[PDB]
Amino acid sequence: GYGSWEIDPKDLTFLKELGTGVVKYGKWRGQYDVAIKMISEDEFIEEAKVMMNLSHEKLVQLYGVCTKQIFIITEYMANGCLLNYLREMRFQTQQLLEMCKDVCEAMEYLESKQFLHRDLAARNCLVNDQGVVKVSDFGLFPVRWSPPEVLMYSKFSSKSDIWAFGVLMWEIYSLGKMPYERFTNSETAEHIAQGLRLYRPHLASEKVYTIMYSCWHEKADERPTFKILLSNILDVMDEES
Ligand SMILES: CCN(CC)CCOc1ccc(Nc2ncc3c(n2)N(C)C(=O)N(c2c(Cl)cccc2Cl)C3)cc1
Repeated sequence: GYGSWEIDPKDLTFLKELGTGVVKYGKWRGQYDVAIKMISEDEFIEEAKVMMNLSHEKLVQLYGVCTKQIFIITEYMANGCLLNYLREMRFQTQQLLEMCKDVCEAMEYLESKQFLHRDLAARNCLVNDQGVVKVSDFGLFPVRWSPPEVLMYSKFSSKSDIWAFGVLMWEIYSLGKMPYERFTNSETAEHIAQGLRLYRPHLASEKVYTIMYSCWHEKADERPTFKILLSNILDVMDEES
């Protein structure tokens, strides 16, 4: 059994579909808003197993599982996917830096647990009713979010998550543009190897750009940690607001 994590499926209500395994918005005993994912069987629940051990205010929180019946239940993020939010909802630049901080806090927590996300991007973040951004899909090819050492020989590390985070900052400040918008994946990989980097979005100040750009150092060892990035973001937040 999963102890405290076991949820009686009969306490759930189903209110609307969020996506299609299949994900629905609902309630638990009419008390909590929840998101409910429905479904191989064994690898489906591995997501929840990962989430049982990770808990943070800026990380999508597991609420429980239904395995005797198969459901995964989490907190509900009313404003949906961050990528859609950036393209569809409406920002002053200080709200954008806040979104970056939200994600940075989640990633600093993951870093402190020596856990690698491997697919950090705006598509894999969610937004709650208050506009708080949380990292999602962490319990589960993203060429445009990958450093040269990943593209060339699958060298995954804390520093490949750092690279992806810089690209996510770029997504936020560009209001959800696809990175390297005029290139294919193949061309992007080629250009990354040649030292090409994403341009500074108009909404990003030079200080903000320095932060995202620091994530893209050719040498992995020369990229900052999430702890350093968090300190940089806070400093800029204090200086610009
Ligand atoms: C075009 C889309 N359209 C819908 C008609 C607009 C609205 O779309 C929305 C609206 C609200 C949400 N909110 C939302 N909250 C929590 C989770 C979640 N979505 N998804 C998709 C999961 O897989 N979760 C999750 C995870 Cl990450 C792991 C394990 C279990 C779950 Cl439920 C948790 C997401 C999308």
